[PDB]
Amino acid sequence: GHMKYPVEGGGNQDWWPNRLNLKVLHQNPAVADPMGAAFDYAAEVATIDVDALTRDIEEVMTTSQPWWPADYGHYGPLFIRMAWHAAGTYRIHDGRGGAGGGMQRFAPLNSWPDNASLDKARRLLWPVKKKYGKKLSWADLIVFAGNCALESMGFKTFGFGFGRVDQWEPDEVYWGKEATWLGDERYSGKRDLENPLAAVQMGLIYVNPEGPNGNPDPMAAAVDIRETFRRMAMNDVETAALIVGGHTFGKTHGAGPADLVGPEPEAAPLEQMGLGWKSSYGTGTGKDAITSGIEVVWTNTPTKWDNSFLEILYGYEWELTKSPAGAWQYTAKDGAGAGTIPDPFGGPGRSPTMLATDLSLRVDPIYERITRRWLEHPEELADEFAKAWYKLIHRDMGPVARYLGPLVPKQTLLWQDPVPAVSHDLVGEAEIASLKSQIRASGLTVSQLVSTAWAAASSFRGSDKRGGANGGRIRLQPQVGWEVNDPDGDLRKVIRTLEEIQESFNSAAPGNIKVSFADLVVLGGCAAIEKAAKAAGHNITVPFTPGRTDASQEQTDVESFAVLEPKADGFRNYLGKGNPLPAEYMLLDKANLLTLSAPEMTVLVGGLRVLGANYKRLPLGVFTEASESLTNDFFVNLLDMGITWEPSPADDGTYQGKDGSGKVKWTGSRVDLVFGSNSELRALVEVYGADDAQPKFVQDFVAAWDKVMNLDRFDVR
Amino acid sequence: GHMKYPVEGGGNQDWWPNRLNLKVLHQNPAVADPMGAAFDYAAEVATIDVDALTRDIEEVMTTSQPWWPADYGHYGPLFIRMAWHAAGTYRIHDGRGGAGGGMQRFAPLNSWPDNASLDKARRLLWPVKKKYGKKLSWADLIVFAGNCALESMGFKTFGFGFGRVDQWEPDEVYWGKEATWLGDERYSGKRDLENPLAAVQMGLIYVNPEGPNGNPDPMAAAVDIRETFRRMAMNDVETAALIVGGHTFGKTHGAGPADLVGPEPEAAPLEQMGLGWKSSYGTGTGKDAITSGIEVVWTNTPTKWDNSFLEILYGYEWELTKSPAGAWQYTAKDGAGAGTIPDPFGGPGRSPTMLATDLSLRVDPIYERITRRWLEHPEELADEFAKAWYKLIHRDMGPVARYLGPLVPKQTLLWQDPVPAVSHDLVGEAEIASLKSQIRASGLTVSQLVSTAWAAASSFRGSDKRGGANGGRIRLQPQVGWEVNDPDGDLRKVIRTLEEIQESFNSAAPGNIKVSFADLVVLGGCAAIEKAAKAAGHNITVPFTPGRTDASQEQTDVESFAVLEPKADGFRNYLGKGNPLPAEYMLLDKANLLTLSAPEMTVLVGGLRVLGANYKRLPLGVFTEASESLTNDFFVNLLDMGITWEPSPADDGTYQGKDGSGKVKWTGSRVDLVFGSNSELRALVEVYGADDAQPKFVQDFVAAWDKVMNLDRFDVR
Ligand code: HEM
Ligand code: HEM
Ligand code: NA
Ligand code: NA
Repeated sequence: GHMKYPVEGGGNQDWWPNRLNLKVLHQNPAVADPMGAAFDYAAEVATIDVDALTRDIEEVMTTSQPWWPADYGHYGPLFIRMAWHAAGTYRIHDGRGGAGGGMQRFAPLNSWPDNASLDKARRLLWPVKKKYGKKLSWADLIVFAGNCALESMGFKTFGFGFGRVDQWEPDEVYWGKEATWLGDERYSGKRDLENPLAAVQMGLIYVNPEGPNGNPDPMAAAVDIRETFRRMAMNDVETAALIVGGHTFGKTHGAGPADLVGPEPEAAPLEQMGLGWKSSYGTGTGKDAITSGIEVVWTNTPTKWDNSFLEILYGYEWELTKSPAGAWQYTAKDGAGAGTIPDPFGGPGRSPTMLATDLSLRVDPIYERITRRWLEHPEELADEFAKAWYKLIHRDMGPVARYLGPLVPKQTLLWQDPVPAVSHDLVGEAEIASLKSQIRASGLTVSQLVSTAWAAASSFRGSDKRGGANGGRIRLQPQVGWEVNDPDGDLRKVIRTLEEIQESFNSAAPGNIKVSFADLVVLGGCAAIEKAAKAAGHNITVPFTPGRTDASQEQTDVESFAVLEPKADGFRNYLGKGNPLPAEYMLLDKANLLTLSAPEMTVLVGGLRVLGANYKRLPLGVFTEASESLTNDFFVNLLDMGITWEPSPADDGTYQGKDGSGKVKWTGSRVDLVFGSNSELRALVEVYGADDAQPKFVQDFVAAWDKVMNLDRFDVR
Repeated sequence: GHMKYPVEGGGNQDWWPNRLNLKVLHQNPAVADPMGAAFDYAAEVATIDVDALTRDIEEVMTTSQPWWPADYGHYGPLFIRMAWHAAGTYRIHDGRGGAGGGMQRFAPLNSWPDNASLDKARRLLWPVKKKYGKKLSWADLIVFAGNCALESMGFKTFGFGFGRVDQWEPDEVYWGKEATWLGDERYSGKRDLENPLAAVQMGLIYVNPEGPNGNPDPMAAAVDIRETFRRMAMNDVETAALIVGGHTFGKTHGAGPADLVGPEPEAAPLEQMGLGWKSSYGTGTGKDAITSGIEVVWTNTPTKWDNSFLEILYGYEWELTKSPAGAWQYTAKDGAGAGTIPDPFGGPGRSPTMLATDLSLRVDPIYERITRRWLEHPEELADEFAKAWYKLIHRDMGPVARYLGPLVPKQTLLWQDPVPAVSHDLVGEAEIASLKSQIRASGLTVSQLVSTAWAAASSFRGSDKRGGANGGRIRLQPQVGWEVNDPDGDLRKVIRTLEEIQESFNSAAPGNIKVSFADLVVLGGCAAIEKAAKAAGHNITVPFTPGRTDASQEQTDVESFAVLEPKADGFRNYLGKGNPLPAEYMLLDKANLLTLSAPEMTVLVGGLRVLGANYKRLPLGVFTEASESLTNDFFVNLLDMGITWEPSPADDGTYQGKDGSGKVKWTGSRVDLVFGSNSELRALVEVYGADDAQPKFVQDFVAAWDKVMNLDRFDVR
């Protein structure tokens, strides 16, 4: 190899290829954002005329452009696919992907083989973006264009929430390790898909439309469809509803040989102005378009909602055939239905066709029972598709407080992890001071109160904005039993004690003030930090914002919450089994999901160690002589050249720190020592370990702690 | 190949290896910075107690630590090498490197082979960092410890300025293409060293101490010494003084086989706490130390300043021998001077020894005249070494306003590109208004005024902070003759007219107010921009900070300024010959040197195009019908899918943009079209090209313009 200039991507990872990349903690830096620090998308979206916007998108949909002529004179179905692909990268394992950042317009997603032609689709929406400007994000517009397409073609949707803020550089996400587009190095066993991945090959949305590994066996395709859609949060009813709903519209494109299609947009020359897949087959567009290489028109009304998809699926028998580009697809046997399927540019009629993955809906016995019913009950298909589409387009939006504008329906939905509305007045200063005292007199320790509040709050992830302390779900399944949370039972003592305090305060309170369990979990941590800070010679106040409410078990989907269980949390020195990478990488990944900067991660780790937040109160990294005192001791001792560190002879992922006596003075994990070893982290440690640093550390610690407590608090911002 | 998690370095660069890397415009992002937003290092260090600092460094220097015992009981010489290496990465071609940012403490420099053992040196200084905290940067401390070491051992320095601001992530710099440490792929012709490099091998500071590619020929080593030092701004006298003054102290380290030395710091395990090169030879340290693998002690007084180096160099005859580790060095012939050189830990005395590169100073005939003169007149050496050492450790400091504290000498130095002190009252609001009017009435066009101001101001580079509009050098050599500034002599007309306005203003002025030519150059741009924005319907005031002064030609080192000449300036659509990369890369590189973000670079390109700032007023990228009007037409037209772009038939770096008829409506360069093609830049173009975006564009353009006009204005910060 050769090293490149930095402007062509050269840097330190070339010389140390497996090095920790702290850039995941400064994604989307403010200086790359053109809008400026006062920009307030919620205030701008509030201003939009949604009816006019809807009419502007209908005009785009029926006005054919000569650089990509509209099949059947309507871009609606292309826009449904656009919207479906935008939301269709979502994965449950880490909550990454999905439409909430408009990441389809950036690398790598803008150039995935499965997003071929979406470069033209998005481009078609520039006239609408141009007219609304800062009032409308690309993120909102891409999925709103699909929703408007559904409605303009006869399908009434359940609603729509605006509010996705545009970003200015791509979210960098692990999409798999294959270095060849459409490569597959992600299966083992009989058919176990590598976590956290939710598609079958690199650069596909879910499955291969010619069947697993290009082999068109619809039964085997079904296995893939069911698993990838599960990992995108869809069950069997949702998955069938979505496939039938989508393929009610439009057509594939495979008019000619794919080797006449040129490079994807990130690799295409400048004069293409950000478009890719430039084709030399015929005109390269429209009648001659090549996108997937399959050539299927599913229904006899590609620009109308009706039940034709299932009528065709079940009204014909099917046989394998090949598309003009050499892909497997299915056609009706016996020459049936000849001429019945309309051409997108006024050519002659054609025969019924289907994808291998569409036959899956008839071959797989579970999907077969679901879709056979819809054959006779289209009203149920319509109901299921409206619910699954809404979920699809909003799955990564987070708490319903964030959904903006006039089309949000009011019905609660279990998948939104709903919390109750506030029903009483909220605690004010006096009531908060009082409850801080009760908590401090309750016999719960600093370590118990801080660990419990951290376990509640740090369950949030900023990818899909699920989790956090609102809801009080630490006392419900499954969080109440997660290993990191409740190692040996002590969690239930804390829960019971805080419940006793809620009960007494609520029995006696001023008027109509009541406090939730969820709020006391957080308030106990804050009170404990005030106590630890005193212990250390600081009179401080830890901010606290009331307003959390208490969800019930029935409002808490246990299976859905399973993906939020930490398998690693370096903030508590917890490392479970099954992580993809060593502990220091998992720490940064955890810090990234909590939206923490590197300074924020650093102070939190140092403060939580000395407060006793560790899992099972282990002494790893607890570099202090003081009990329950909030000092910068972690930083000071980490930097002390008087300590000689070595891996423990147990080979148990721990290290021993010996003083000059040769006595083991401290012990630590990889997560602990990385702050002393990594040159950029150790630079931060040196800020907090200096002699003048103690007030700064407390201030920064409290701010970072307050951030984590408020992560899910979109109800009050 | 395999794709990696982002936390392990994975990203879009893996799929498109040569993609333009926009991360070079958001380096050292605020979110990675642990210090306050209000944090002002200059304010902090300005209050430091320098005498106390000096005493504390002196105590570190004479207190041996067990994990790296001090040679001769004094770490001074090690610290001198440390400071010399911190400053010694500097290079004139781009101004990158040098000690100004404390980059030695981060990758890759902390792990360069030439920087072996300075991991320990920097670690020795943590007690001082700890004590002074935010009042003392690592960047200042590393070079200040070298300066104190010199004074501690009897050499009076010229002075010292504090104020180097710590950074939190490494500067990412092109250090060469070699992908092996000590690799050499950087020579062509007879011995032409690749620009912008200033070292003979990857990971060396300047030259190979065993001679060119390890051949210990002193005469040929002298060719490399002279050229690498020249590329670090040092002539023959300065180079000889630096080498002699440096090797007056301390010793090399090569006690044992180098294959017993473990991985460099960035590759070492966690338990070494950021140290590297752990050695299993004997104790690994002190008397068994292994750093370069050479074992040379130059003088009989390694912890004292005197004329021993040159007395030894000239008082013996030398013959080639091998160190314990097998490296080439020189030792006195015929057993002369046996036992005269003291051991670092009290062992037996040893014989005189020199590096091949030290013999260069005696064998090369230029150096021999210089150094024989110093053998005979040693007080001349002390004066040249003071001057040269001061220059070395301050070369990248920028304007002398940045130098802070009580050690800063008063004397003016040519290499500081000095400007006169302000000597009259400055123009205030009324005078600034009146001059704007007189400039707009002078007959000079908007294009001429914007071009001239841009030329003067955009010569600043934020690497070594040289250049900028202060000094009025646009009218002196060499700036007045640079091809990009003055293609066909139109600059001189502007200059004459602005001098006429200066002289008539000053001879009429109220009171003691006078204005400089340098201010009028910038003020003229500002007035042209107000005029152009009014033509487009905006009434805006362009900010303007007076106080630049006018240097004379005698105060302007013509050769030193040669390196500031642009060979590319995309903001003017100028591409000279000889650039290392295609024009869009050179554009972002110029933006990085201007300290611009991606939004700022974007608005400036689009504004400058329509203002007529292009070199030779070519129409490339001038996507407007209006003359001299500050509109957002660049962005609107770039996004016009009614234009079809193709490389021009002449293979000449340009494109033709044809409209519906097939007539050529626009032409543009690679720099113009990258904004339409690159997915991240096109996002920004889409902000500024929306129907609502004209006011925001004018405002952001004006703020970006102001930024560039004030780049070198450290006198008001
Ligand atoms: C097992 C899951 C799925 C598979 C294998 C699949 C496969 C495909 C393929 C290969 C294409 C053709 C692309 C081209 O050549 O132009 C296509 C188009 C389309 N997909 Fe699906 N799809 C799936 C699910 C969905 C879902 C869930 C939706 C929406 C809810 C959807 C909506 C569409 C639409 C409307 C089109 C037509 C696009 C146009 O008319 O230009 N698909 N799909
Ligand atoms: C042609 C240029 C130079 C070459 C090839 C060179 C080479 C070397 C080498 C190989 C070492 C041994 C490192 C080790 O094994 O510990 C060394 C040490 C040293 N260098 Fe030079 N050097 C050069 C210029 C300079 C300059 C300009 C200075 C300061 C102004 C300097 C100051 C020192 C000092 C003080 C030491 C001794 C460090 C100690 O005692 O630990 N050198 N140099
Ligand atoms: Na239909
Ligand atoms: Na000496």
